[PDB]
Amino acid sequence: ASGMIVTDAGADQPIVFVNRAFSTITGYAPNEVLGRNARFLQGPQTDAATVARLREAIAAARPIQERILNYRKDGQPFWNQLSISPVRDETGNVVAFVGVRTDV
Amino acid sequence: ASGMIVTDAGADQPIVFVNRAFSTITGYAPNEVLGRNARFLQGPQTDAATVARLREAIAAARPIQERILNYRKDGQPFWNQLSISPVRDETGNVVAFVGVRTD
Ligand SMILES: Cc1cc2nc3c(=O)[nH]c(=O)nc-3n(C[C@H](O)[C@H](O)[C@H](O)COP(=O)(O)O)c2cc1C
Ligand SMILES: Cc1cc2nc3c(=O)[nH]c(=O)nc-3n(C[C@H](O)[C@H](O)[C@H](O)COP(=O)(O)O)c2cc1C
Ligand code: NA
Repeated sequence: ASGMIVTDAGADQPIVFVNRAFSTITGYAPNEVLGRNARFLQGPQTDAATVARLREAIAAARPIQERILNYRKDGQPFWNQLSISPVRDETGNVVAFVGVRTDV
Repeated sequence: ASGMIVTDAGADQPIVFVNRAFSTITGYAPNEVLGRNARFLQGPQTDAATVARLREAIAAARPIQERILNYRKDGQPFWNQLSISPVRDETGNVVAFVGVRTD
């Protein structure tokens, strides 16, 4: 099972849903992460240039895939093969973003 | 005000999340719809041919758009300009489905 995060489209993309796999991988329960930007998964050794490419792609609602260093609730690092894509309505308005961690 | 439904990929695609717009449009609260297939939104006047095209698309994990007749919680019918797509991991495995109603 691949981890999945769903966020609102605007206002710094607060998380609105995480799947069971996300909780298994990261050690966070939904109530711990709902309403927060997913950046809390990053840590001291996360690559700033990768984070910058994510920031630019999401701002422009452009799909992006990056291998990024993240951290579990307990502080242990894990590699995240991360794919983020906008969810659009038929007018092209962005309704949400979906992030998937591919394991592999 | 675009409604959104997210479901599991397998085993009759039970709803795992609906956005605020969904509850506004349909009159259903999240806890009323979670764990259920979205087909409860359908009713007597719903076009069976439209439902069959959705069934075949979802079964094959093909993106599809249909104008389908749906029913609010209070039994009032509304037109759902519905767009469904699979969410895939980078292996191509289907992780979930997302349905959007365009207003
Ligand atoms: C739907 C979605 C899922 C995301 N998932 C992750 C993730 O799993 N790990 C991660 O480090 N960042 C993730 N992000 C990225 C952060 O939320 C943020 O966009 C990124 O750190 C770049 O912006 P910043 O420079 O403001 O932090 C995700 C973003 C979105 C929109
Ligand atoms: C993510 C997702 C969202 C859906 N949203 C709707 C909806 O808003 N209205 C609707 O009538 N059917 C919706 N469906 C379709 C039904 O769940 C079901 O697939 C459809 O009725 C055809 O299958 P059946 O013939 O087994 O009912 C959705 C399906 C998925 C996977
Ligand atoms: Na991925």
